[PDB]
Order: sequence, then C-alpha cells, then structure tokens
Amino acid sequence: QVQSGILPEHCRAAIWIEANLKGDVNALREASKIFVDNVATFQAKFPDAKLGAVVAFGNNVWRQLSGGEGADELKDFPVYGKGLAPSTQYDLLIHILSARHEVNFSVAQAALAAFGDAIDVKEEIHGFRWVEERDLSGFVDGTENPAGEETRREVAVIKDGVDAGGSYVFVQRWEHNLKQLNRMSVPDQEMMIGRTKDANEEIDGDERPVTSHLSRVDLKEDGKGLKIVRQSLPYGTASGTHGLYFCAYCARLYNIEQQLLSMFGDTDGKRDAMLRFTKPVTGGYYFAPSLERIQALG
Amino acid sequence: SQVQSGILPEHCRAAIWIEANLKGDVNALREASKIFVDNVATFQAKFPDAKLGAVVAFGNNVWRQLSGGEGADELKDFPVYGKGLAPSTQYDLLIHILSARHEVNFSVAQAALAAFGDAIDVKEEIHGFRWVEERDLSGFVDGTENPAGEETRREVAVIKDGVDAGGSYVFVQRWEHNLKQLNRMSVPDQEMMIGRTKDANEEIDGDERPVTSHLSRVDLKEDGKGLKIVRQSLPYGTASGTHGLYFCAYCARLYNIEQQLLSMFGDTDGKRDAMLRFTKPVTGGYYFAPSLERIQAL
Ligand code: HEM
Ligand code: HEM
Ligand SMILES: [Mg+2]
Ligand SMILES: [Mg+2]
Repeated sequence: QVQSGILPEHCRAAIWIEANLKGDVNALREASKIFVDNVATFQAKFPDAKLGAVVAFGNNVWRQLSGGEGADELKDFPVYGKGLAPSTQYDLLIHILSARHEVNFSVAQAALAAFGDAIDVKEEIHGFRWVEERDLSGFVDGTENPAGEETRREVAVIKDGVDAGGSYVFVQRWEHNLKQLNRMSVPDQEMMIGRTKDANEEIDGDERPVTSHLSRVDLKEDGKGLKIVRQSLPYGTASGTHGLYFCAYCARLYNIEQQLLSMFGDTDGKRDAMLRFTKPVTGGYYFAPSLERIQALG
Repeated sequence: SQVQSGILPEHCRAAIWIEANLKGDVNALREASKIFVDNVATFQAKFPDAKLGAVVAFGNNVWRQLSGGEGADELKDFPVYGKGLAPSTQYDLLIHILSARHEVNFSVAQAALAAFGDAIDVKEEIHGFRWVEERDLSGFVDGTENPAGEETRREVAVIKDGVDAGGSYVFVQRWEHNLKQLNRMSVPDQEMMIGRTKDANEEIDGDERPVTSHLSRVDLKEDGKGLKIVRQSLPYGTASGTHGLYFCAYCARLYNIEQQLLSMFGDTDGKRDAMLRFTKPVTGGYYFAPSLERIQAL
C-alpha cells in the first residue's frame, strides 16, 4: 500500500525530479498510474536493485486531485528564519532510489515519458552515497535515522484515515562551501555538528553548543522524539556545485517543521551552526499518497 | 616503464573526467602530478575493492614544455574536423578516473583538485556511468569490438619502446544526444545509422549497410590491418537535461584516432557519420599520457 521509495534503507543512489505543472492537472492522474506501474515492472526486471520510487504532490495540485479531502497538514513550503531557508515550492516531486544508478536513470526516463510535456522540470538531482555513508563534510550521515521497516513505518507512514499509507515529504538542496569547512579545526567542526568526525560518537548534549546541529534537530516533546525518515544523499561535482540533497519523510509534517523552526532561528533565535559552511537553496513540501490512492486517480 | 593505472581496466562502472587549462606556471604541474599519482596509490590501498585507476595527461603546449620537446612525436593541438563539424576545445590538462565505485572516484577527483589547486582552471567535469547492458543512451550496446584483454589492450594503447614507452595518446570528445530526434527514427533506420542491430547487437554486413553507418566510418583497415583504439567512453548527464556519451579513447598512435575522425566528419570521402542525425560533439581534445616513471621524472 505504501509507495515503494519511502522505506528502503541504505540506497546507493537516487534521482530527485522537481517539476511544475504546465498543463491540465488531470494529466497528472494517468501519468502517476503509468509511473508507479513502470516502477513495479522495473523491480521485476532488476530484482537485485532494491528499487523504489515516490510520486508526491504540492499543496495546490494535491488539493485539486483530492477534492480537498485529507492531507490536513499540507501547505506550501514557507520560508523559515524569515528567508534564511528559501522557499521553492513546486507541484510535483519524483524520488527514485536503488542500489544501481543505471536502473534509476532508466526509471527517471520512464517518469519523464509518463508525464510528458505536462510538466516543467525545475531541477533533477543525482544523489550518490559517499564513502562510509558520510556527508561531503566528512561526517557520517544516517546514524540515528529510524532503522528497520517496523520503526520506519511508524515514523513515516500514515496509520489510518483517508491518507493511510501516505506520507509527507520535505526536500531541500544544500550547497556546501568545503573551503570554508576546511578552514575550521576538526574540534570546531565536531562542536558544529554535535558528533565526533572520524569515530562518529555523539557529543553529550550538555557539553555541546545549543547551536550544534544535533541540538537543533534532536527534539523531544515530553520525552518523545520528533523522528523523521531521512533519505538524503550527497550530490554534485568536485569542482562545481556540491552538497547534500536533503530529503525526509514523516507521517506528520509537524515533526519536520519543528526541526526547521529550530534550525533557522524561529523557535529560540538561535541558528544551526552548519550555516557557517553550507546553505539551503531550495525548499518544498509534498504529499505522497498510498498506491491505492494513486490508482484511484483515474 | 609502467603504464598509468586508468588506461587498461575493462568494464568500469563509473568514471570522472576533468578538463582544465593552465592558469599559472607550467612548472606547478610537476609537483602536482607527482602528488596526484601518489594520492591514487593511497586510494587504491584504502579501497582495494574499487579497482581504481587514473590517468593524468597533457595537451601539446604544456607537454612540449614539460618534456623539453623530446618524444610524443604525434602530439598536436586537436584540430577542427569536417571544417567545424567536430569542434576543437583543446585544453592543457586531462584527468581520467575510473573504478567500480563512483564515490571513490569522487574522492580522487577532490584529491586531484587539491593537488593542482589554483594552477588550473577547470573547464568541465563529467561524471560517466555505465548504463543497462553497457548500452549507450541511444539504446545500442557500446563496447562489443573494443580490444579485449590486457595483452591486446596493451598492444593497441600502450607505446612499446623508446622515450615514451608506457605512455599513450588520449582523445576526449563530449557528445550531446538528442533522444527526441532519435526516437523519431524507426528502429531499422537507427540500425542502418549504427551498423549493428539494436536489441540483439548483431553486426550488419558492410555490404548491407550505408557507407555513412558508424561502423562503416570507424571500422577502418589499412592493407587488412585494423586501426584499433581502446575506448573508455561512458554515458553521462541527466534524464531531463543535457545527456549523451563522453567519448574517450587511448591509442599508442594518435594516427589511428585521427583517421577515424577524418572518416566520421567528412574529410576522407566527403561522407559523414550518420549518427550526426541525432547527436553532436561539443568538445574535442588530444592529450599525451606519460608513463608513471616519466611522471616521477617530472
Ligand atoms: C547540510 C544539511 C545537513 C547535513 C550535512 C546534515 C548532516 C547530519 C549529520 C552528520 C547527522 C548526524 C548523524 C545522524 O544521526 O544521521 C545528522 C542528524 C540528523 N539530522 Fe541532519 N543534516 C542536514 C540537514 C538536516 C535538516 C534540514 C534536517 C531537518 C529538517 C535534519 C535532521 C536531522 C535529524 C533528525 C538527525 C538525527 C539527530 C539525532 O536524533 O541524533 N538534518 N544530520
Ligand atoms: C555519439 C558518439 C558515439 C557513439 C554513440 C558510439 C557508439 C558506438 C557503438 C554503438 C558501437 C558498436 C559496438 C562496439 O563495437 O563498441 C561503436 C563502435 C565503435 N566506435 Fe563508436 N560511438 C561514438 C563515437 C565514436 C568516435 C568519436 C569514434 C572514433 C574517434 C568511435 C570509434 C568506434 C570504433 C573504433 C568502434 C568499433 C568498430 C568496429 O571495429 O566494429 N566511436 N560505437
Ligand atoms: Mg538522540
Ligand atoms: Mg570489424
């Protein structure tokens, strides 16, 4: 029932396509069915790829396609920090991930064929897992991410109601200034992230700055962590633009927003220390329906 | 005389090519090249399962200065062929990294950039990927008649004796495929354009294909002896944006490559390669890849 791209762990490669609707919103109905059917066919042709994909929709298009039912939390991505985190809300998100980039590429071509000239691609980003699953900063990325299908479902997949089997998705492309990073001592970098670099051990929350990344995003409400399922990957070229393509799924948009309010100064006036070397340049919220809901579009 | 490690490996899944001009004193390339090949050895030691190789190669002007004009008798700036049908974008430095792991290639690319630093101006960085069934993005298998096995590939690509023993000539040319234009062609028309059948990759007899077919352009014999080259080309690009083939070939004789270019681009018999109906080259350069010992003697 859940779209196949939310739950797989440890993908080696991904493709994200962000697009605006140029034509009739009804063109997205048949296109989405064709695409998720294509994904199933590719899974059968390439069983070792552990392929999955997600089609997700921006607020205005999803309100139209759903007749206003459900997706109670969905909204256009606002700026956070009054503009520190920009807003680039689009109509359509396609997320493809697997162990084999060459399979992802074929699936992306299938997606473009399905939607045709109804969509205007705003960016297409090819993510790759780097050495030791580290972000390009050199810090391991993923350690506290929900692990195993059971917990990942609990965090990311809506349990009941009209949206059962769906998920909220957030995507935000960051551009790393690695020269600025390399000007910082390793201890300074470690206090910026909140974990040690080589060994990847958490620095005690009582002993690290409240601006450290972990202090910004490891949030609890009455002892209950506001968890999300991250699917982020490095992207780019060594000599040109490079960074992290951040992607997160959650059964509640709330959990993602609270982390963004924290990181970008809205909650307590303090900003994530990572902004000293990297910055976000896109941002969008999308709703990923269940597969049954996609099939019911037309 | 040891060959650089990136010339001979077969069926690499991923590559990075960096093309750059010299910004500073050519003498800066001496230590930088020695650092780079040492870095390559380090990454081979750290990631034995990547089966990494790399090549540093030099354009005519730079190499004439670094070598004092000795050897590399065939090296020259890449000319335009076909009066401009093949454009010329001769740069000073080529770095070619290939392996089983794109993420290791990326680290090696970063090492190259750190070693050469501001002595170079990067003109393009291209990330190649092997596609399904080793097909070019046109859908045709690419590599079938490439020299196979270390012994034959050495014979074709690696200079055997003299001052340049262990070295090789390199040609790189980036192509931009118009897949929409390709898909307007019937499969039989496409097969007459290439000279092999599409699905089964059977060679079409030379008396059964047009003289403009790719194979008729490049499968050249002189007194019965084929003018062989070692191709390392890979697909590159995004599904929605620029995509094509990054063509790369190694040969102990630049002559073999040039004869094929004169054929493809109309200079030999007034006919040109049928592939120009859907794809076009947008860069072109010749480089000399010295032996590893010669790099140590820089
Ligand atoms: C440049 C952008 C980012 C980079 C390089 C980055 C990197 C990291 C690293 C190195 C960790 C520690 C290891 C781990 O547990 O995964 C981490 C953790 C985490 N990140 Fe980020 N991150 C970025 C952006 C974001 C954003 C935008 C959000 C949320 C809106 C976020 C949410 C989280 C969460 C929830 C954790 C787990 C914290 C914990 O419970 O310990 N990250 N990230
Ligand atoms: C868009 C650019 C190109 C594409 C898509 C392409 C594709 C192909 C394909 C599909 C084959 C047949 C399978 C094989 O034997 O590998 C082939 C063969 C070959 N290509 Fe190309 N190629 C391109 C450019 C070039 C260039 C620029 C050269 C030479 C300068 C070249 C030289 C060769 C050679 C020598 C062969 C082997 C021919 C034989 O002996 O049968 N190719 N190529
Ligand atoms: Mg924690
Ligand atoms: Mg032949």
